[PDB]
Amino acid sequence: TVFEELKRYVGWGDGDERALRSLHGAAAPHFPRLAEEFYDRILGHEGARTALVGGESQVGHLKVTMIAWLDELLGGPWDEAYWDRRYRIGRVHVRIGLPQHYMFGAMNVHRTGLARLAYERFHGDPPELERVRNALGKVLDLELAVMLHTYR
Amino acid sequence: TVFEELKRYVGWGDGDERALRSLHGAAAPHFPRLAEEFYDRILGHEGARTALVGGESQVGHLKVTMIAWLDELLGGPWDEAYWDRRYRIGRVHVRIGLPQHYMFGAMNVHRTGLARLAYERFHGDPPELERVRNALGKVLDLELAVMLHTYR
Ligand code: HEM
Ligand code: HEM
Ligand SMILES: [C-]#N
Ligand SMILES: [C-]#N
Ligand SMILES: [Cl-]
Repeated sequence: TVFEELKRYVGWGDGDERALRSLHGAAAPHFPRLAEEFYDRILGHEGARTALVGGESQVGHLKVTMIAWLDELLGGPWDEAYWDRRYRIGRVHVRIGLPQHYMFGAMNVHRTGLARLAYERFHGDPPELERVRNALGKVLDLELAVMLHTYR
Repeated sequence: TVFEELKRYVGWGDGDERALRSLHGAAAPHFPRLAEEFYDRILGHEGARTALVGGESQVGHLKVTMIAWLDELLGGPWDEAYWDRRYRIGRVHVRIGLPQHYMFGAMNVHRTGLARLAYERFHGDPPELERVRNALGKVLDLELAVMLHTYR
């Protein structure tokens, strides 16, 4: 019952779902750049770069799937079907033997870029920036929770 | 070496340490409120609440160590001794049999309250808010990384 238990813990509601869909509007034009920053960080890092051995075409294909990951992250819905898909995504990284600690590093790159886009779009309406900032934190902490469940 | 590999991944530097120290002075007066918010979430959650059956003194003592936990989070330093203390804290929770996913729910409560406090203090200086918000996301993500290393 992991996503169900944590939605309750963090106070997930319709309000968070609206806020993320508002953020999708602002962020989606920038998904290619966020994917770019994400693989740049992996390819810049001595330990993490050893996970990516398929070459020039592999990063191109992973950028395509990361763009779709982002699009689902912000657009939803965030029902059982969505979270079961996130479980399988966790298991993929488990099966390639990626060390779990890299998942927190990688999610931090998305967290930082997405927090920046949110500020840039919503700073003029502080109460909507707060709703959007709060939802973003929740969805990213639940993604980490679900992906790290698969490592157990 | 979770802390050291991951610190390079997220770009942890002297500037993150300065941003968090700057927030400390603003946020410290609110640590009692944050601690209250943290415990009220545990007590309102059907699964998590059963870990607090040691009475009003158990909750009172946990509040004290949580205010110390927050003071260290934002005050530092973030050295080998710090991160060793964080491993030990992680192990406490493994030892008492707390489901690992609750660590993500609980951390989200602090992330939400601390992100509001950073905005409140730094929103008249958007480049400083940027540094503080980035440092806060990093430190919480590293904390989760170390905590969940202990659950392996
Ligand atoms: C926020 C963190 C991450 C997310 C959201 C993420 C997401 C994804 C997604 C959606 C897929 C496609 C799975 C499928 O085919 O359906 C995937 C595959 C993959 N990811 Fe990640 N990933 C993350 C972290 C990492 C990291 C840190 C690395 C390496 C440093 C990595 C390397 C890979 C590789 C190599 C594959 C392909 C595996 C294979 O097909 O053999 N990922 N990831
Ligand atoms: C961000 C998440 C959390 C942090 C930072 C945190 C921090 C701490 C700290 C610093 C201690 C003190 C260890 C010591 O006395 O040396 C502790 C103990 C404890 N925590 Fe947490 N904690 C978290 C999540 C949780 C959750 C979700 C629960 C329960 C639902 C919980 C229940 C406890 C209990 C029962 C103890 C005391 C165990 C004993 O009697 O020895 N904590 N925590
Ligand atoms: C992972 N791409
Ligand atoms: C745990 N307090
Ligand atoms: Cl903000």
